[PDB]
Amino acid sequence: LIQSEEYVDLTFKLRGAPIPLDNGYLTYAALSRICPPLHELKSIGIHPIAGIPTRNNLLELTAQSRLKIRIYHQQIPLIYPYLAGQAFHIGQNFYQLDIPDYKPLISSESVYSRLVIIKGFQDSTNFIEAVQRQMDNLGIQGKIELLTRQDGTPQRRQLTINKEGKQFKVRGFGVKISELNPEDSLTLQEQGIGGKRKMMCGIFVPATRSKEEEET
RNA sequence: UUGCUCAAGAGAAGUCAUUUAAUAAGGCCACUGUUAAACGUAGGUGAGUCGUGGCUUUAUGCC
Repeated sequence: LIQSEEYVDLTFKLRGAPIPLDNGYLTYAALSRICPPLHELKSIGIHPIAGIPTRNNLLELTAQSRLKIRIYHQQIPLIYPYLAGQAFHIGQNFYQLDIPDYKPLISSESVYSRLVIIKGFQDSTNFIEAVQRQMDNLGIQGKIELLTRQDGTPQRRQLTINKEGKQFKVRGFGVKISELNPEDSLTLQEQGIGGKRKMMCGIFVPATRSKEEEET
């Protein structure tokens, strides 16, 4: 019920060819090529693209699919002229961005993260204690829950970094966090958890997305 | 047993051979969608895969 200040969500309407579901490095590299200043930013995160799943491991862009960027509101003039109205290419297809819209950062009792990556922690217990430690670093109190598939197993996801010729394997979990109160909820949403925040992972969304991801 | 009782109009046959509905034609010439305005002030979101790889002190984050 509290709208966070100093942090907004720059949302660009996204359209183009069907896109891989594990975009990650693809989208980040395309934006970096379009926007050189995006590489050197620190407290910025890119939202997972919202669109229905298509065949293979691809993702199809809808009219409701939009590229959303979480950024300090004073740092917008550093990336706005490079992104607003410009076009970026993923592979061989051209994708166009229009004038973005600003969305305030709303507080929620229960927040959700698609994907949390912590270096060197692969098992569930070590991952959970690592996220507890990360909460302790930023002073947030809450209960950690892990998203589960239809079988109840904790969910794992993989991030593919195609740096140079070799391709890289970086993996993490998808958590659901509640019992946060609005102030700490906003603090967690702005700061995020884990690493690879610009890498389409580590950011937090309300728990409606948590249930939606739990569906499929 | 009925002006009745019985009682095949039956056998066979190509409507055939040949013929351009053809020669010619502009839906054409003309048209302003003219003229005027303070944004005043308050309407929201749909979804994967599975056991360390180049930097960085394990840390913890970058590619």
